[PDB]
Amino acid sequence: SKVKLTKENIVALLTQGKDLEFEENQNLVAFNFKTFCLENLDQIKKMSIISCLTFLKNRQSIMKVIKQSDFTFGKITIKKTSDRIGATDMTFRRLDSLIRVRLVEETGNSENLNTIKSKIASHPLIQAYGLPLDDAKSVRLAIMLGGSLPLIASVDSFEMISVVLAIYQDAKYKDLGIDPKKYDTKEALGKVCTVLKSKAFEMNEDQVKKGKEYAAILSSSNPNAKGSVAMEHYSETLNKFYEMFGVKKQAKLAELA
Amino acid sequence: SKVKLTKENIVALLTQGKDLEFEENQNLVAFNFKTFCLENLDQIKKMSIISCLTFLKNRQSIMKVIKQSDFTFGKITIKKTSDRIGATDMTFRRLDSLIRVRLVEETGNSENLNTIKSKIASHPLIQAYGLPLDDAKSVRLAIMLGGSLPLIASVDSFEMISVVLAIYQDAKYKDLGIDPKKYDTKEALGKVCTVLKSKAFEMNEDQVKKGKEYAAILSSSNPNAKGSVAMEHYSETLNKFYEMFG
Amino acid sequence: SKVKLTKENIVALLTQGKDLEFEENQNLVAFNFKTFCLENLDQIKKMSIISCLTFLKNRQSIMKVIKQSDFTFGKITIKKTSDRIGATDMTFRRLDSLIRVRLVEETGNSENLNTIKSKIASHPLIQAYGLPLDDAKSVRLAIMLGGSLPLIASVDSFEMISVVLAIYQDAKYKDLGIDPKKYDTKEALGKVCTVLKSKAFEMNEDQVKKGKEYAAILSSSNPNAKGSVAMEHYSETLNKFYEMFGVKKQAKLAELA
Repeated sequence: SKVKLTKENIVALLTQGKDLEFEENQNLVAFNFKTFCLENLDQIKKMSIISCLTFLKNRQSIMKVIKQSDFTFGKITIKKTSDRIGATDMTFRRLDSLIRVRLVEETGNSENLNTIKSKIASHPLIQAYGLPLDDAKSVRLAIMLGGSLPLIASVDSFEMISVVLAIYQDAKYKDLGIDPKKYDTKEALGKVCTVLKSKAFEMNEDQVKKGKEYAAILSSSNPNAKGSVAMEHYSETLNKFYEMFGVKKQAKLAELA
Repeated sequence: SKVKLTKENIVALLTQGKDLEFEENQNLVAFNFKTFCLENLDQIKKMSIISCLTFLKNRQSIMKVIKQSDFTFGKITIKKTSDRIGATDMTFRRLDSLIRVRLVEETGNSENLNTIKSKIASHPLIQAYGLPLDDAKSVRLAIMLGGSLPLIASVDSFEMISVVLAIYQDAKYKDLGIDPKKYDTKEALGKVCTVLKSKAFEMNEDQVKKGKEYAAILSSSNPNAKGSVAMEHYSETLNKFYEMFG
Repeated sequence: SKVKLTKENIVALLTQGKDLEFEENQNLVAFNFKTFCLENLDQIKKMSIISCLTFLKNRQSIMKVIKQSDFTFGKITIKKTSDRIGATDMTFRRLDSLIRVRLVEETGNSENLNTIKSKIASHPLIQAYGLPLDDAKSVRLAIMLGGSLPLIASVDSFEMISVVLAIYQDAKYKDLGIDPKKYDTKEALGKVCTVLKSKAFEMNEDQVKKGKEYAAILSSSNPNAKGSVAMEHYSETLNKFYEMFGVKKQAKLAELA
C-alpha cells in the first residue's frame, strides 16, 4: 500500500502506472512540553529567584550569547544547530519557558511574590505593556510577557493565561509595538489552541471566569511601545513637516503665452 | 558596456573599481508552456491519478529530494542549477504544472472526478484555503492551489481560472498565509496577465462568466492558513475575549 | 550581586544559587548601523561610482541572486539566514545601505554629483516619485529612495534626510502605491525615531532648516506609479473580480469645487 518517500519511489511515482502513496507522518508523537517540563524543571530549581528575573530582563542580550556557540552549563548543553531538536534536547525557548513556569510556581509563596512584584516592575516588556502590577494574577501575567505561549500553554493550569494573552497580543499588536514580520500573532494564537485541543482542554465556566480576570488586567493596561514614544519625543518638529506635505499646486504663475 | 546579470558579474560589481552596468531584461515570455505542455503531457498521462495526487500532497518534500541532485526518470532528467533553461528542458515547476494540467482534464470523467474530490479533500493547501469541494469547478481550483499560475495560464482554457485565482491570492494573501518575502503576490498577478496579453487573450462575456463562477467559489471559502483546526473549536469563547479588547 | 554580562556569568546564573543581576544596562538594544558603517564603508569605497548606481538600479534582481546561496565577495560573505544575523554580519539590506551612504557622500564632489545626477534620473523609483533632481539635496533624496530608512538614519548627518523622507512616505503612501498591509509606514517612522532617540540626537534649529530644504523638494515632486502594462489592459474586467473579494475601487474625484 503506502510506501516510504525515497528518491527511488519518486521515480516509481513518475514512470509507472501503479497507484503510489507516501506515508506522511514520519513520526511517533508531537513534541510535548508538559512532559519535558516535568523532567527538566528540577534542574533549574537550584537557580535564584533574582537570577530567574535577571534572565527575563536581559533575555535578548542573554539569547545572543547562548547563540554564539554551543552553550554548556552543568550537564545541559544548548546546541548551535537549530535543525534536528530531540524531545529531550534543550533549546533557548525551552530554557526560557522552564524559568517562567518556575517563576509562576514561586508566586504561590507570599515572600517570593513580593520580590518578583518589586523586581519585574523594572522590566522593559512590563513598562512597554503598561501593565498594572497589583495582585497575584497580574504578577503572573508579568512573568508571561515575552514567553513562548504555545510551549507554556501545555503545562497544566497555564492554558487560560496563555490563550488570553495570545488574544490580547493579536488584538493590540500595533500598540504593543510587535513587528508582524518577526512575529505572526495569529499563528501564535493558533498554536496555543492546537496545544489545548491535544490535551482535551475544556473551557468551562470556571476557566472562563479565570480568563476574564486575566483579560480585565490586560484591558486596564496602558501599552506604550518604544516607537510611539519615540515619535512623541519629536512630535513638535515632526508635525512641521506634515504641514509642508499638505496640498500644493504645480507650475503656479508660469506665465507662458 | 552592458554585461549579463550573473553571480560572477555581481561579485565583480562589489569587489572591483571598473564601471559595470547590467543589460535590461524585459519580460517577453520567452518560454511558451503551452508548446512544452502539448509535447510532454502524454508522457505524464502514463502516471496514476492517485500518483498525481500523491505528488501534489507531498510537493515540498518531493521537491527537496529532486533538487538534491540530477534527478532522472524515464528519458527525462531534471538537472540541478544549470541557471539557464532551454524551452525543451524539464524543471520541477514544469513537471508540477504538467501534473496539475493532467488532473484538471480528468474532472470531466465522473469516476476520476470523485476520487480526486475524495483524495484532495485531505491536502494541506485545500484546508488552509477552506475550499468547499462541491462541484467540478471547485475541484479544479483545488488542483490549481499551489501550482505555478504564470506557467499554467498559457495553456488553453486555463486563463480565467489562473488569473481569478491569482487576484484572489493578491487580495487575501494575509489570510492565506503567503509571505510577501517568499512570494510576491502582485508580481505573480502581473506575470499571469503578461502571459495572457502575449497570446492575445480577450476576456469577452463568456470568459468573464466562467471567471465569476470560479470567483464565486473562492469568496464562499474560509481561508485560515495561520489559524489552527483547534482555533475553530474554541472560537465561540475566544471571541468573547476579543470583544473586551476592541 | 551586580555583574558584567558575560558567558561565564550566564553559566553562573543558571547553575548556582547566588543572586545575580546584570548591571551592564548598556541599553544598546537593537543593532547599531552607525558602528557597522564605520567598519565596512571603507570596503565599499573602492567600488565604482557607476557600479553603485547599477546596484541601486538592479536592486531586486541582484537581491534575488544574492538570496540563492551563501554569497561571498572579498572578505565579506552574505549568508542565507536560516535563523538570525549577528551584529558584525552582512545582510543584503546592510550592503544596500552602505552603498547608498557612499553615494550621498559623493554629492560633495561636483563632478560625481553630476555623474550621479545624470544616471539616476533613469532609475524606476525616481520616476515613480516624480523627483525633479536639481541640486545636491535633491540628488541625495534620489539615492535615498528604496533604502532602509531605519538603518541609514543611525549614521551621522543622515538623521534629518531619513526622518523627512519617512514622514513623506507616511503622508503620501496612497499616491506612492504603498500597500499599508505590506509596509506599515507609521511603524517605519517610529523605527527611525527610535534609532534617533537611542542616540542623543536633538532636532535643533539648524537640523530643522536642513530638514525643510529636503521637504521642499519632496513637496515639489508629483508621485505617479506606473504599474504593469499587461494589467492596465485587463484592468476594467480585473477590478470586477477584486470587488467580489472585498476590494472596493477608489473613487476618482475631479475636485472642481
